[PDB]
Amino acid sequence: MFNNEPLEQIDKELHDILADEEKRQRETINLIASENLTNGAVRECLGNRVSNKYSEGYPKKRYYGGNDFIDKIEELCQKRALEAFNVSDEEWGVNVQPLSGSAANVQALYALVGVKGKIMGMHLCSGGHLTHGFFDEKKKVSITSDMFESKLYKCNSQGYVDLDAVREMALSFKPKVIICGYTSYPRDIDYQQFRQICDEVNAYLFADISHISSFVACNILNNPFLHADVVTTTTHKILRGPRSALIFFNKKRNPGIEQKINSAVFPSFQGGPHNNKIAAVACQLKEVHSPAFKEYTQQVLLNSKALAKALISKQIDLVTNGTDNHLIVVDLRKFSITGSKLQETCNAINVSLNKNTIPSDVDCVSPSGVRIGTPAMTTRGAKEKDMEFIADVLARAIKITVDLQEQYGKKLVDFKKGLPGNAQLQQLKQEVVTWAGALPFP
Amino acid sequence: MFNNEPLEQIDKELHDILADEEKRQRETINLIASENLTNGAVRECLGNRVSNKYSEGYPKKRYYGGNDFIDKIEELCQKRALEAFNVSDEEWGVNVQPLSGSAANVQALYALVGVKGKIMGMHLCSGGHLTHGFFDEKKKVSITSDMFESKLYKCNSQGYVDLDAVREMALSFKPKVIICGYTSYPRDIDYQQFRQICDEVNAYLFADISHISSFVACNILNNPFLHADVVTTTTHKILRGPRSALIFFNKKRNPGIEQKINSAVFPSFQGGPHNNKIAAVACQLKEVHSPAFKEYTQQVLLNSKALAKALISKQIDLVTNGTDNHLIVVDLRKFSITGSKLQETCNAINVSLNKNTIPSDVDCVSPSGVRIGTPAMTTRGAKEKDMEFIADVLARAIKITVDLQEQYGKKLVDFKKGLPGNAQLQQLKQEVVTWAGALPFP
Ligand SMILES: Cc1[nH]nc2c1[C@](c1cc(F)cc(-c3cccc(CCC(=O)O)c3)c1)(C(C)C)C(C#N)=C(N)O2
Ligand SMILES: Cc1[nH]nc2c1[C@](c1cc(F)cc(-c3cccc(CCC(=O)O)c3)c1)(C(C)C)C(C#N)=C(N)O2
Ligand SMILES: Cc1ncc(COP(=O)(O)O)c(CNCC(=O)O)c1O
Ligand SMILES: Cc1ncc(COP(=O)(O)O)c(CNCC(=O)O)c1O
Ligand SMILES: [Cl-]
Repeated sequence: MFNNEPLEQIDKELHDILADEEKRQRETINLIASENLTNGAVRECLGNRVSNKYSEGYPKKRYYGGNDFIDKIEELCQKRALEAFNVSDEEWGVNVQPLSGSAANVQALYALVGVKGKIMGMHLCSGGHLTHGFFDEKKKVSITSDMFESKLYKCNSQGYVDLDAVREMALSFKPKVIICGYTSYPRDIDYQQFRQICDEVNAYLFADISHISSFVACNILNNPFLHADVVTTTTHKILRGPRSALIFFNKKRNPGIEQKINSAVFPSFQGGPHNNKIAAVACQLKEVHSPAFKEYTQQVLLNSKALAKALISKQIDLVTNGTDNHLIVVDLRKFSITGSKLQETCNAINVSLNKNTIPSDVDCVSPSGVRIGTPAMTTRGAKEKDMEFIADVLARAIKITVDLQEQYGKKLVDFKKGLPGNAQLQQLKQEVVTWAGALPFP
Repeated sequence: MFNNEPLEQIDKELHDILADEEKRQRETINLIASENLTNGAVRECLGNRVSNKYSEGYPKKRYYGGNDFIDKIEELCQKRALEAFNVSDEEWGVNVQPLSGSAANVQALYALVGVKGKIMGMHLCSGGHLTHGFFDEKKKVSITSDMFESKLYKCNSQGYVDLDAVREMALSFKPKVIICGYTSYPRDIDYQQFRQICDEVNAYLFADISHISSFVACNILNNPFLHADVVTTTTHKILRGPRSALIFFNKKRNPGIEQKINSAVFPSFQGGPHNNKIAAVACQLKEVHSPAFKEYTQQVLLNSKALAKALISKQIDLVTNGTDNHLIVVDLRKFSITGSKLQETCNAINVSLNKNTIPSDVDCVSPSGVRIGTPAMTTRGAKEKDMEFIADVLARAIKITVDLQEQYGKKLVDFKKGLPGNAQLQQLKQEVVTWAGALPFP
């Protein structure tokens, strides 16, 4: 007693928007630093009937039965995770149930410190995440500033983590956790000096590596597993998995952390796991290990360096004047345009990027930069030589944005009136569409 | 720069476990009251490239551009949800972003009462959910007993909600929220008398309808939307959608509830929405509104009554001596077997059901019942006449469980040594596999 007609027949309305979404993805220069494109195999997992199964609890300790095959999938995913991130199943554990990155962070944080717990993380404006304790004078914007007592450290005027300030703050505040690992941070992290500061005040070291996961796994960047008590990561950004998260915990340094973290995920926060996610994650974690994927990850970095260099060659300023990873933040102050204006201009030419604060911004109200990254376009087959074109297109967008602001004014509502029908944008869009449309697409 | 080999080629190890899982689902009498089988259209959505898109925020107030198509899908989902549950978009709003039922409840609760907030819900042992404030002497098991202050009300000795005790507790405790709607409650709910008690103490009325959503939608059971401030529901149980949740809020009764609920979901708790889920939810909500799906839902209740009646005809006791909905709780005390023992016996014959507390159970440690329900089997085409066979199989399983317990003892470790190789269980398993394997399977 069910309708088994395919999606096109059963729901034509939805199926056209979805076909449109796909065409837009295929015809866009996607520079969102947090985005990627999943292969067909990962997407076969996500639509697999294994999502029909309720399996509350952990493998070999389920509430229900009929979880024999589900248990093999969850155990295969955990094994593959610890293998991908070069850790021994004796010293490190992993939970594979968190539904997304923000959930994983709130759960892991709760496990370590509990309600009223004291935490330290990077401010949102300086490249921190929302789940690192973000609040505002007006509101406790994240639950992590409300269910916990959070304090927020900043980057210096040049965009680097200011470790002297982390330490001065830690010694007066005395937190149980210090969060490092970030959302829009263009450089590698000194986990060792974080591990030193945490020892000095007796705090846990929490590394959110969601944006740089692949670099950590492939030994291209610093390894927080040498120093961290907890490592969290999403599986959907540079790692190229589905939308999910992973919480790692150091058993050796903290006996009794395994149960704390596991019980935080369930039953403290979640109910039934989504087994299609876990399947999809298992599938991707196999790829992550392969030497082919290390090639991909290296290519992401090569592309990012080349893109930084090309933008500098066109007299565009970058926060920290470069990058150690997949991401760049462009400082837009010398052109007198906001990030939101350039995001609008770039949307009109099928260039996906986001507005992003820079060190000089006191507030998140008017961000004076944009963030770009190479993982999506590296996935689609772009090499170092193609980064000049991307740098060319972004430079042209900045100029057009300056022209449009000149003609229609600095108010955003007034600015956007210039965008529709602009001859140069239609021209620039067409150049983007022709180049992006052709590229390999999973 | 990606591998596009199909799942079987790229990952043969995983594809075997998955095909095995599928075979077990196909060959099983699934009586888990919270499970169902999604159609092909819903699974096409879950595996759609729309999950590639980062779209933090809400439609027309996104952080990023490139979200024109995502905004249509999210707007279509909300529209179809208000329509499906017969509510006016003028009077009622809906958030479609929560990743799952437990998340939806923690988020909606936070929105209403904040940290340290006072909440009342049904005890887990009486049929409440974990996210309704469940704690123990030993631990605050759910976050909803820790980030909130919770008190728990019980059902009476006959298994019904005891309203006199709910008022008794509410007047002295004075919570800001009272939760009703349950995980293993076999009867309809008197939302009107909940509304009357909430008004008396100035508390919000929270209705979690995840198990009975379809009945509410199709006007077969009482309508909590006439009385409640907030209604939450999962989309994966009787509703037959993907794994996701919906939070409904009553604007008319509570102006400014829209923002608190929306801000609670993002950015307080979650980050990026899972657009594949939202697509999948849209797809199912269209089916939910059809007359064909009301026919399905009616069939679920017919099957449940017929199953209750056949179990009573075989001298098996049911909590409340019947059901108004899709679910039955069997009281096993007269056979002197635990729920876990019959759960094990039923797994051995490919019968999926769960152990479940009954009113006489003081603890959740040794539950004296099992819970069954008809949605899954009703989806697979089973009619009223087929319920006699299911009651026949369960009666035989109870007898074998009594036999095995006699032979091997009442310790669970000992009992299970009896299960493998049992001639009657192999015989009963084979009968289950022959009938279940034949039934329609989406
Ligand atoms: C959308 C989002 N999620 N997590 C982020 C962001 C970023 C962001 C950028 C931005 F311009 C604004 C925000 C933001 C998101 C939610 C709430 C707020 C508070 C400010 C307000 O309510 O106006 C700001 C957040 C970007 C990656 C998009 C961000 C920055 N800069 C950082 N560090 O992390
Ligand atoms: C697994 C689960 N999730 N939500 C539920 C359950 C149910 C359940 C049954 C059961 F036998 C035990 C539990 C349970 C789950 C988590 C923690 C606890 C505390 C007991 C302990 O730590 O041993 C009990 C929960 C069942 C629907 C499966 C339940 C009951 N009875 C109720 N009311 O709701
Ligand atoms: C450090 C960090 N942690 C967690 C998350 C996100 O978890 P969700 O799966 O809940 O979105 C992000 C992505 N932040 C958005 C971006 O970089 O574009 C992140 O940058
Ligand atoms: C009232 C209620 N609320 C929420 C949930 C579940 O939300 P998740 O999507 O987080 O599992 C359940 C399912 N409880 C398990 C069962 O009935 O089998 C439930 O019964
Ligand atoms: Cl999913």
